[PDB]
Amino acid sequence: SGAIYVGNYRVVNRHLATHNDWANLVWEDSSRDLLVSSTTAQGCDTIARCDCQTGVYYCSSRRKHYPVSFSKPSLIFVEASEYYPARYQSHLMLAVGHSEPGDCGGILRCQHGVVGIVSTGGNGLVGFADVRDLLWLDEE
Ligand SMILES: O=C(NCCc1cocn1)N1CCc2ccccc21
Ligand SMILES: [Zn+2]
Repeated sequence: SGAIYVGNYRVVNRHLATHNDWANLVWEDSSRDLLVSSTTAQGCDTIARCDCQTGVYYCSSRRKHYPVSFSKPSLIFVEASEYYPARYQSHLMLAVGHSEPGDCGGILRCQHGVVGIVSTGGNGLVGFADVRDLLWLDEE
């Protein structure tokens, strides 16, 4: 589990969104596994605006933050899980890093701020959903 809290937005994995998220929906995209809902309180996270390929992510199944090298956001075939059929997921970045289902939502960050959240993984893979192209998270 986990979310990004930037401005009056909450960014979560679409497959983990709650009824309150769907009832206060700003934007969602199944191909990216992302959903954004509105919040009453302002958040403290800042979004990175960059092309970094190194950063650190939080792994809840190890209670640890790990430094990783990750690929640029791309369209990658991901295997069936409880939440999506084997399909192509867009804006996804891969790294070698330990992963399990309850980790979705952990933040990946670089020197500039939050880069994305954990979404896919398996066999020493972990795939993040990028948010650096969503410039509107910084305003309104
Ligand atoms: O179950 C999921 N993610 C579900 C969301 C998803 C995105 O694309 C398809 N399903 N993951 C995330 C971490 C992990 C480690 C080992 C095995 C699976 C998984
Ligand atoms: Zn960066």
